[PDB]
Amino acid sequence: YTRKMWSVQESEWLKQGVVRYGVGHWERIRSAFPFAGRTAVNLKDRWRTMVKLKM
DNA sequence: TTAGGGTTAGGG
DNA sequence: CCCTAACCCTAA
Repeated sequence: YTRKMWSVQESEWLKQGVVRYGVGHWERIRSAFPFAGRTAVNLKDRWRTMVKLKM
């Protein structure tokens, strides 16, 4: 498997998920948007990465 | 099922 | 290259 960078839209979905359902509600956020090929753990890790990059 | 530490691969 | 974002491991 070849790792896949996060698109701007995927990151934006995740940000709106945190707004709508709260940090740590990763499985609810995943089901609220058409994430294709991202697990709830993937979202948790991406959020950590976005926090560090200030997004 | 998520939090947090650890791992690795691919792009800057 | 080699650093770091995208991954993995696992307690609770």
